[PDB]
Amino acid sequence: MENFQKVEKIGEGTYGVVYKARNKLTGEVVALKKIRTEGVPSTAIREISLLKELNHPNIVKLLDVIHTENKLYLVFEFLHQDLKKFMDASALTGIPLPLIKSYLFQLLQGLAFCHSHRVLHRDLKPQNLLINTEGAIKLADFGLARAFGVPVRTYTHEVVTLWYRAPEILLGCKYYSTAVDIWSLGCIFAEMVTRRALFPGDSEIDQLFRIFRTLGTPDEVVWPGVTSMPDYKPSFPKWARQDFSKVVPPLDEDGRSLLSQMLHYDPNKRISAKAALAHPFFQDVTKPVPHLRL
Ligand SMILES: NC(=O)c1cc([N+](=O)[O-])ccc1NCc1cnccn1
Repeated sequence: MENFQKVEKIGEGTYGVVYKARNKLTGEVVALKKIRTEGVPSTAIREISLLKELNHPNIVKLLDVIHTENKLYLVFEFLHQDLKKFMDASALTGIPLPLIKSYLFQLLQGLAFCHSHRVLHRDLKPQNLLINTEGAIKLADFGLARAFGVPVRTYTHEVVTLWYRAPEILLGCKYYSTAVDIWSLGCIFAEMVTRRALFPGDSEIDQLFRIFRTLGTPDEVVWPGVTSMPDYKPSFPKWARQDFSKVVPPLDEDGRSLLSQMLHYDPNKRISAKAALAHPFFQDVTKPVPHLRL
């Protein structure tokens, strides 16, 4: 607002416009998000305010929540680049495996923390993962979807991606669990490895069928209860599961094994962030410094 001098528009998120701004008094540089209408659910403000206590090194810190004139501003710690941008910039040679592994490991520590505190992200995607020059990666917008809701776009005609959405969400399950975040992270993990989105659906049904075409159409054997879900249709085509080795080549067996557990259809069989941290894939994990051009 007036306490903050806008440095520039960082973009227009799935909620509202985001600016890079400097606190005229503290000199701190932050990310200011103008939340989209006419009242601001008091329930929403309490939820959001709880998130200010959710502090972890791999979680973008929510510094302040400012409610004024039906407008809600969220002040976040600022990071210079997101993983989507970094992946595009690394498309020619790919992100080195030690760095992919470091990033996956840090993201899982972040999820483990939020999940132990009963906070869900629900909308993880590369653009929501921020990185810095120190080799750190952080989860942005944790808990906002719950304090608010699931968008059809953003706030003003903007196609929200479904590429990282768990199948239980696509099948209409009303109660999501921490498992939805593990699914999204597995999709991101695969994308870092192959340099191409795993399931780039362009509609809810195309998203679902792209998943089915790769992991096989789910049935009662692999996913007890699936045929009774809200949007499940007996008319869904029946595709056979594809060999995992064809999915994320040339990822090694440790990596393929972890990814397979992160992409289990049954949310109850899907690996937790905590258990994933103990997976043999992280046996030689390290913290490399990325080459970022800011
Ligand atoms: N907290 C942030 O720093 C940040 C916030 C949003 N957002 O709320 O939509 C988007 C990108 C961000 N950083 C990455 C970034 C910042 N400036 C230029 C390029 N990338």
